[PDB]
Amino acid sequence: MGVQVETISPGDGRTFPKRGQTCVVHYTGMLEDGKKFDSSRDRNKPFKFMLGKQEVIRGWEEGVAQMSVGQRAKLTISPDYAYGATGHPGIIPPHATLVFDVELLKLE
Repeated sequence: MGVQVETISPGDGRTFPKRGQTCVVHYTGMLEDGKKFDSSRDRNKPFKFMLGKQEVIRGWEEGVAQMSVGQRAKLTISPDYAYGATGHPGIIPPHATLVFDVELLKLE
């Protein structure tokens, strides 16, 4: 599968990220069992990336683009849209489905 987007709290419902814009997010990343492996919130610094530059996993590129500014949403991302068969040594196991809690704070 690809990425599933499930709403947590609504955004403005009008402003969606376009290619080339910088997305400013807080996020928490968990394995399928629920284990947290990464979180911008624990660092108390929002994470920024530019849509369309493949700075993030494909599930983020296609999933965050479906969110409106101010929305919090749950992205469930299959391995093909994530770290794949390889995963990430000691962080993300092979063939892992990941769950991201993502809040799109603003676009720059």
